Amino acid sequence: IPKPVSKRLVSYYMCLERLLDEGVEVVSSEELARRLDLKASQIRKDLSYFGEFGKRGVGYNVEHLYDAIGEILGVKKEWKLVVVGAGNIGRAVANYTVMKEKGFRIIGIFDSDPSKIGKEAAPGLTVSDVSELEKFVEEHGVEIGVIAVPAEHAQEIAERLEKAGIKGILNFAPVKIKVSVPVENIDITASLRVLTFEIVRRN
Amino acid sequence: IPKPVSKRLVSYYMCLERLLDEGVEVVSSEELARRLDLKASQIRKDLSYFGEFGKRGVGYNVEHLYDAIGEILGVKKEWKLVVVGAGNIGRAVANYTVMKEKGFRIIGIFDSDPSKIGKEAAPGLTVSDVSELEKFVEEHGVEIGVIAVPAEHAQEIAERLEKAGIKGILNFAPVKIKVSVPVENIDITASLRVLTFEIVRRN
DNA sequence: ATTTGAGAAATTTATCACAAAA
DNA sequence: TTTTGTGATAAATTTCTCAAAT
Ligand SMILES: NC(=O)c1ccc[n+]([C@@H]2O[C@H](COP(=O)([O-])OP(=O)(O)OC[C@H]3O[C@@H](n4cnc5c(N)ncnc54)[C@H](O)[C@@H]3O)[C@@H](O)[C@H]2O)c1
Ligand SMILES: NC(=O)c1ccc[n+]([C@@H]2O[C@H](COP(=O)([O-])OP(=O)(O)OC[C@H]3O[C@@H](n4cnc5c(N)ncnc54)[C@H](O)[C@@H]3O)[C@@H](O)[C@H]2O)c1
Repeated sequence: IPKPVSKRLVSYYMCLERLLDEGVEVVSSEELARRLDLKASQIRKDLSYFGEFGKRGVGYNVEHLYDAIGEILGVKKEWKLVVVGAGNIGRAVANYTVMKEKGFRIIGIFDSDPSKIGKEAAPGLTVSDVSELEKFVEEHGVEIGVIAVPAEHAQEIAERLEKAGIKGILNFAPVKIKVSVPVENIDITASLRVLTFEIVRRN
Repeated sequence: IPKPVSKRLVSYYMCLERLLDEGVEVVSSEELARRLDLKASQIRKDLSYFGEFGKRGVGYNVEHLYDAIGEILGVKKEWKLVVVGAGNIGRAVANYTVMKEKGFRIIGIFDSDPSKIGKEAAPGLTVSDVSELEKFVEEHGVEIGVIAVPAEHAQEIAERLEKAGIKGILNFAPVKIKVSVPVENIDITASLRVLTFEIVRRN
C-alpha cells in the first residue's frame, strides 16, 4: 500500500462521520471528492487497495464504508495511551483526549519534576513519577505512548516505552526517534519552517 | 521543487545547527546522511535544486550551508505570529514560542470567551478579544496566524486572517481550510489514527 | 584520494479510461 | 440511468553513475 494512502484514509474516515451526522446513507466518490478537494479516481483507487465496498452505478453505503475504514484503521477498539511529559504539550493532549476523544483513553501521565509529580494534569489524571513508567505500561497493557519531553530525553524515553511493550509512539520532540515500533512525529517548529518556505516562495 | 524537499530541507537545517554547536566546520553528505538516516544521494539531489553549495572532493562548509538553507527557508528574519484560540493548544504554543523560539515572536493571542479575555496566556501576553483580530493583524503587520479554535470556526477565522493580510496559517483544527495563502496543517487525531493503522498492519 | 553534482535510470504515486455490473 | 473498479498510461519521486573537480 502506497505511503500517502493511510493519511487520506483518515480523511475519508472523518468525512464519513460527518455525512452520518447529516443523515446521508449513500455517497458517490464524486460527492466525497467534492468536499475533500480530491479527485474521485484517487478516492476509488485508495479504497481499491483494501476491498470492493462500492455498488456499481450506485455508490458507497456511508455506514458500511465508515465501519470498513474504521476496521482498517484499527479504530474499532479503545486504545490505552500514556503521556510522558506534563508540560505545555503533554497537558494539552491529556485534557483533550479525556474530553473530546472516546477511542483513545489516556490512563496515565508522567513527569520527572518533583513540583508536578503530585499535581493533577487533567480530570481524574494525577501526574505520576516517570520512574514508574515501565511498570505502569506493563501492568495496564498501555499501547500508545505520547512523548512530550525535550529533545535531549526523547530517545531515552522512547526506548523505555518499547522495552515495556509499547506498540506505537506519538512523538512531539524535534528529533528522529530510533525504535522498532511505529512512530508518528508531530514537529511544530518544522511545520512553521515549512510554512515560511512556502511564504517566501510566493513573494 | 518536489513536495517532499521542503520537509527534508528543514531536517538538514536543524542537523546543521547541531553540527555548529559541536564545532564541526566541514561535513560530507555521507556524514549528514549518517545522522539523519537518509541516503547521501538524496541529500545532494535536494540541495541541487537551489544551488551548488559543496566543495568537490571536500564536502560542505557547515556554516555556509546553514546560512544558505536558512535563506531558502526564510528563517533569516523575525516572523510575527498571532494565536487564535487560548485553549490547550493555543496556550501551549504561546508559552513555547515566547520561551524557546527566537525567530518566531508571538505578539498577540485572541479568544471569544469573556472568561478568558483579559487573562494572561503567556509571559507578557494578555488574551485579546477575537473581535480585534483583523485590526491587530493590519496594524502590527502580523504575518503568520495559528488557528487553535474548534473545527466549526476554523474556516471563518482563516478568512478573517486572509482578509487582514496574513501571509500564512498554521492550522490545528481537524478541517481542511480553504484560503489563497499557504497553509500547513497539524492534525493530532489524524496522526494517532495513522499510528493505529501502522500498529494493526505490522501485527 | 575523495566527494560533489549533473544526467540517466529505476521506482513510486496519480490520473485516466472504460468495461462491468447494480 | 450511473458509478465502481481494474489495467494501463502518465507523472512525480527516489536512486544510481560517474565525470569533474579538488
Ligand atoms: N509547546 C510547543 O508549542 C512546542 C513547539 C515546538 C516543539 N515542541 C517540542 O515538544 C516537546 C514538549 O514541548 P513542551 O512545550 O510541552 O515543553 P515543556 O517544558 O512545557 O514540558 C516538557 C516536560 O517534560 C518533563 N521532562 C523532562 N525530562 C523528562 C524525563 N526524562 N522524563 C519525564 N519527563 C521529563 C519536564 O519536567 C517538562 O514538564 C519538546 O520537545 C518541544 O521541543 C513544543
Ligand atoms: N488539545 C489537543 O490535543 C487536540 C487534539 C486533537 C485536535 N485538536 C484540535 O485543535 C483545536 C484546539 O484544540 P484545544 O484543545 O486547544 O481546544 P480548547 O477548547 O482547549 O480551546 C479552544 C479555544 O478556542 C476558543 N474559540 C472558540 N471559537 C472561537 C472563535 N470564533 N474565535 C476565537 N476563539 C474561539 C474558545 O474560547 C477556546 O478557548 C481544535 O480544533 C481541536 O479539535 C486538539
